[PDB]
Formats: sequence, structure tokens, C-alpha cells
Amino acid sequence: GTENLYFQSMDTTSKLALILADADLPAALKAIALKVQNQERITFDEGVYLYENAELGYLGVLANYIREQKHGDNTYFNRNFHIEPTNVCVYDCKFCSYSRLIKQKEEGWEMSVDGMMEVLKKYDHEPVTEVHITGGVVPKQNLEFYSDFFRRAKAHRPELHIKALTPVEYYYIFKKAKLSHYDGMKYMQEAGLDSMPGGGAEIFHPEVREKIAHDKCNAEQWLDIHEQAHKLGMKTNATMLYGHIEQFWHRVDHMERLRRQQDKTGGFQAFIPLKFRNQHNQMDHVPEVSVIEDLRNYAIARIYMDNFDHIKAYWAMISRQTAQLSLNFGVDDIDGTLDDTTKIYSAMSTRDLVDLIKQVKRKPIERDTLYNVVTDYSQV
Ligand SMILES: Nc1ncnc2c1ncn2[C@@H]1O[C@H](CCC(=O)c2cccc(C(=O)O)c2)[C@@H](O)[C@H]1O
Ligand code: MET
Ligand code: SF4
Ligand SMILES: [Cl-]
Repeated sequence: GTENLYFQSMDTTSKLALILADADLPAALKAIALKVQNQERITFDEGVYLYENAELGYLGVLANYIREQKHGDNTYFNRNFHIEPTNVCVYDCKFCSYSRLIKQKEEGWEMSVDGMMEVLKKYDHEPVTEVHITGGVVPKQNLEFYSDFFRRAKAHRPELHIKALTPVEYYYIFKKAKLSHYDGMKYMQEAGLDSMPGGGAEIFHPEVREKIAHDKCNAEQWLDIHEQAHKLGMKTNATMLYGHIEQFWHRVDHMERLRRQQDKTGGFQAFIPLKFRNQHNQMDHVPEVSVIEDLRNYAIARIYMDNFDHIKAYWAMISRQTAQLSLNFGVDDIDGTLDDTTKIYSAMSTRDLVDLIKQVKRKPIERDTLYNVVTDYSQV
């Protein structure tokens, strides 16, 4: 009664070896395990096969093998802050609480360029490396507005990296400006855009996208705007909204499109699964998937996305425990709101995040825009 304890005790390489020598493991799971040992790409039908057949333990062996081969114990997080230009939107995403169908313009606010600069200036004494800019799409927040803001932010703090806006936003403002995607992203980069976050991906396949995100930019337009960014030397992230009404093959379709794009242009850094949460949206009725399904999803993302450096977990949207366990199922990269401020006159701190990473035996690296170390907290 120590067979399972023996398995759990094995290093990463030997766990993979043990699974390959198990006579009772189905031939198809072995063949995928051998592909991972040989650094061979997993095909679409193999991806769907993992989702529909592979257990958590098996997926851990393969995902953690790939994660440790690429990163060892390195677990990355950056020091950034968020500006939300508006919390109302012209689109109707069924999963989103900003949908024009459940939130009128009057419940909401709209920042001016002055307002965004006043928020940015509050961080002037923080060693933040990056600002994340995202929110609703509204017609007053146009190409002119965002180019004006990028120029002011770059003149005020030239070394602050601007990770601003998704293809959902760029499709809208380029179409209104009458700019091609290439010319628009070129213009925005000159004004001071540095990279795009991975938002607005949802699920790409029309069968799902028509039902959860009908009106905003489609898969073709999302991938095309990332292509133009990559051709201009910009790095970008990619997301996938999972655990709602999609089938497993929709997730593999989504990752397959991302993987081909990455083969063409190579500018993706991180793939960020986003777990559907059924609070405060028109998908209220839709049941959330289990923690086991979240961990299997990170694992298959690590296995499938062989040309993406980083699998990233957004800590805000999941339990502490799921975030921590994800670091053993393919995740090397963490996004959170780091908040180290002392409340003078009466939130995840760096110390709390460093402790969560060390608790599951990982090396917490605070990283810069190039994913190089600012502080290696394993030596602190
Ligand atoms: N109910 C929901 N349940 C789950 N997800 C929801 C819900 N509502 C909205 N979202 C998601 O938020 C995204 C925008 C945020 C985003 O992509 C992001 C976040 C952190 C880091 C980066 C990065 O690139 O570093 C990008 C939307 O596209 C949507 O898919
Ligand atoms: C706040 S949602 C993320 C940004 C953009 N509105 C999108 O759907 O892509
Ligand atoms: S576009 Fe982005 S913000 Fe507007 S509704 Fe859809 S998800 Fe929410
Ligand atoms: Cl985003």
C-alpha cells in the first residue's frame, strides 16, 4: 500500500518514465507521454483525447515535465497597476457585467485623458514596470483619446511599459479611424503602445462565440491584430475563457488557432486560461467547472501550447489553493495586483505571494518586461 506514495515521491523525469512503463495505461495515453519525452507536438485529436480521457495525475506528470524542462522552479510575477478607462461598454458579452444589456451608461463612468494621467501619477514613487489598460469600449474613447494618453504617459514616465487594449478595442477604433490593422498598430506603437494584454479572445469558434460574444471582433480580426503587433516587434499575451458552455474541442480549436499564429509570427509570451465565473452576468445559470477541471485545463494548455514560453494563472479569479496547485500542473507565471503600501491614517502583498510560491517548493522571481529577474526571493 505504498505504490501511490512511491509514484508521488518520484522526480519529474522518473514520473514520466514510470508512466511509459505502465502496462495497464491505454496505448493512446502512452503515445502522447512518449511525444512529450521526445519534445514532439501534440495534434488536435490528441488534445481532444487528453480533455476527454486523461486523469489529473497523468496530466500533472506531462505538464510538470514540460514546465520544469523550460523554467525549472522559476515562478514569475511582475510589479504593475491597472487603469480602467470606463466600466460601461457598447458590446454584449453574455459572461461580462459591463454588457450594454445589463448595465446602462448612467450606472458607469468614463475617464478623460487628464483622469488617466492623474491615476498614472499616483504610482510615480512605486517601482512598477508596467501599466495594464483595459475596460469597456465606448465611442468617446477613440484613436485620438488613446494616442493622446500614450504620448502623455511616455513623456511623463518613459520607462513605464504600456500593456494597453485588446483587438476588441483596436478593431473598433481602427474601423472608425479608417486605419488598416497594420497602420493602426504602427500608429499606436509610435504614440507609445508597448504590448497588448490577452483579453477579448473568449472562445474563437463561431458556434460558441455567436452565443457568448456576438457583436465584438471575431477570431479572424483578433488574430490579425496580434499578427500586425508581432510584425511590428510587439510581444502580446493570449487568453481563453473556458468552463462555460463550450465543448473540449472548442478549447482545442482555440489553442490550435493560437499555436498556428505563434508558428507564423512568434510574438506571444504567455497563454492565460480564464475560468468562467457565473456571478453578475447573463450566464448566471451556467455552472462553473471543478478545481480538478481547472488543473486538467492548465495541464493540457502546457502540453498543447509547445511554442508559448509561459502558462500564466490570474490569481484574482481562483482560490489560493488552485493558484498554488496550478504551479504543479504547467503554470510558471502569475498575474496579480501586488499591493505593498502601508495604510498611513487607517490585497496580495509581495510577502504573501512569495510565501504562497515557496509553500509549493517553487522559486519566486519578481520579473521585468524581458522576464529577467528584478528580485529572486529564493535568495532572500
Ligand atoms: N465572468 C467572467 N469570468 C471569467 N473571465 C471573465 C469574466 N468576465 C470577463 N472575463 C475575462 O476578462 C478578460 C479581460 C482580462 C484579461 O484578459 C487579462 C487579465 C489579466 C492579465 C492579462 C494579460 O494579458 O497579462 C489579461 C475578458 O476578455 C474576459 O475573457
Ligand atoms: C474588460 S473586457 C477586456 C477588454 C475588451 N473590452 C475585450 O473584451 O477584449
Ligand atoms: S467587450 Fe470586453 S468589456 Fe465590453 S462587454 Fe464584452 S467583455 Fe465586457
Ligand atoms: Cl485585457
